[PDB]
Amino acid sequence: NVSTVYVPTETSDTSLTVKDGFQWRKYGQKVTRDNPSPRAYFRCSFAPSCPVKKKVQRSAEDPSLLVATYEGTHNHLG
DNA sequence: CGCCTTGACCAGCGC
DNA sequence: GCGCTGGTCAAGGCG
Ligand SMILES: [Zn+2]
Repeated sequence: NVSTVYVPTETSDTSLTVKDGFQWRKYGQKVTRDNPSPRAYFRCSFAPSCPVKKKVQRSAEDPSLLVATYEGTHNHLG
């Protein structure tokens, strides 16, 4: 259902942008008590017809990876 | 227009 | 009840 994706990214790209075939609207960004890097919160470009939610944050275990986390599935292709 | 920012809002969950 | 934590709002700008 809610999948997870680890993406190698240079540590200078601090945008937390993960290209994944969809476009997204950013609705927040917060630091969490276990990772001193920010977590970005997105929703699908097809919201609210689409329920997919998105989180991107740099892995605390491997700083060379971003972690992208999704919730739900789309109803489109674009 | 629409997206990003950022601090404020929230609620729920463990005591 | 209550402090904490992540998740979300919604206002102020800006390409
Ligand atoms: Zn979608």
